[PDB]
Amino acid sequence: MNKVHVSAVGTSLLKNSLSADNVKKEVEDLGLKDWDRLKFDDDRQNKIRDNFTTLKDLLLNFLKSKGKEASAELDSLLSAIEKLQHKKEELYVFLYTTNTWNSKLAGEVIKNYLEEEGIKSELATVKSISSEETFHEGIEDLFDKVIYKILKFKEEGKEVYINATAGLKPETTFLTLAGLLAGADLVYYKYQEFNDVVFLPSPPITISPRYLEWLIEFANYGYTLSEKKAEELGIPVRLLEVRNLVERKGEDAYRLKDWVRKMLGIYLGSEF
Amino acid sequence: MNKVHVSAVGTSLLKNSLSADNVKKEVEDLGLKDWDRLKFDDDRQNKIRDNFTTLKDLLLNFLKSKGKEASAELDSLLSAIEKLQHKKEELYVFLYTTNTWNSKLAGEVIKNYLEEEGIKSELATVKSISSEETFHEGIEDLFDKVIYKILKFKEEGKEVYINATAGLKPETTFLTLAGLLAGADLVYYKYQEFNDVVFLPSPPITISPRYLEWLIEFANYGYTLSEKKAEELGIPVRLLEVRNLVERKGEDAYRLKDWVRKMLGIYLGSEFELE
Repeated sequence: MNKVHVSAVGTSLLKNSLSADNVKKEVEDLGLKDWDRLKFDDDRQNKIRDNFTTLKDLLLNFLKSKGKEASAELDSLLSAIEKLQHKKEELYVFLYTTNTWNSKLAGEVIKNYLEEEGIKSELATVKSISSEETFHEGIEDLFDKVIYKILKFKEEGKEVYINATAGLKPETTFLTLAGLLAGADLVYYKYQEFNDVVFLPSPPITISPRYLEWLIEFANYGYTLSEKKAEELGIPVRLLEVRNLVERKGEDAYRLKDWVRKMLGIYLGSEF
Repeated sequence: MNKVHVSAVGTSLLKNSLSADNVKKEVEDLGLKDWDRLKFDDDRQNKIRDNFTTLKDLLLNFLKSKGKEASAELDSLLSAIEKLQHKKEELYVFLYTTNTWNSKLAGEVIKNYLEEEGIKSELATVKSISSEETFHEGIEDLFDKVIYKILKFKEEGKEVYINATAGLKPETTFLTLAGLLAGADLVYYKYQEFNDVVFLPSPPITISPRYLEWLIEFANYGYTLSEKKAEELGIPVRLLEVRNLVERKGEDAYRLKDWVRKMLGIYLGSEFELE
């Protein structure tokens, strides 16, 4: 399985499944009417947890009946595998989703469906982003659970394709940037609007060398610098601050931002 | 105006404006019920064109009544300006949108609103993407009208902030990547359900040195290379083909793909092919 497709999982399957009578009745009876938009800590998440196996079977049968188009993930994945001429034996699909019951439900069903079509896959889960405060931990978790994995598949010699169709814009833009810095080969997207897969312009990128050097410098001195030290090292902290790379935590001090630390520790080395 | 915000313009304003009964009536009477979803060549585009002044005033007053939240563009822009503490005197907002009447209508209204708030701004138009064929020309046009503009603002010593809130996912992902390659300073995003904008991790990026060198090499040899020649230059054409950077032309040759040449214009200058 030298060809990895990476895809977020959203809840489009949950929403589209409501067009089957048996699914609608079941969801209605369990009190799960807006199950595609539950918040992470809505109590109705527990109804999904409590009924997980039965809901999984129910969605799998719907999906078998109605075909790939019920899930934006399966639609784009199978179209792109078709366009790229990837054979089943050579494919591994890496899905990720928030660690919430409604998303895990859709992800597990997609994973099962791919497996019955003879495609190996896995489902990673990541922290919910539900606020500005949780945005940051969410990004760190995407590095840890997704970007790092991309990096490792590249070291194994695999080709990595990023399916940018599913997922909220800010998580997909992160996946695209950090995924390409991790060495992914190609980003693709399926428009519903004209039922075709396109390749987004996705050149191999790296961190600007001058900036990489300034960043590693911070890492050498703990993760903070005085302004005097920055100046002496010829580091324009003003510019790093504008680019959101450092923060002014100090009296005359600059600290490297957490996401930047996580990113260095993920990419160029795994030390301090 | 040393602080530039770049934003796409979509038709969320058109959709949300139908919440006001006076707007709904007016639009309904003109037969413009689905005006937020018109295709580029729908005949109803002309009704928008023909009633432009009227519709513009109507949306501008709706916005005046009901506030910024009716446009995802205005909501995210003004939230970000506020969190960033950018002063009116130092701001310039660069909007872009498809060259269609419904989108130009939203863009013009947004532009006017910003100008009444004392923020100078501009609206560029780009080609519609309506098919696989037009996807590629669409991308080239975004390079020409937007990415190259980012490059120019950077050369003038301005700061560039990319508002990733509005726009279709595929085009904003391109804008974010190529925008950063062009030197943009920060990308930001307003989640609908939050009141605050977030800053997307926007590390300074360049095209990999290794790949820049290989790609420029194609340009020295008339943009095509045989495998034999590529190998002698140490250029792994099968890997470039997987990365969609080259296409196989005939039995034994590889041509640098057109999109890559646009992107090389970031480093070589937009017109480099003419010298």
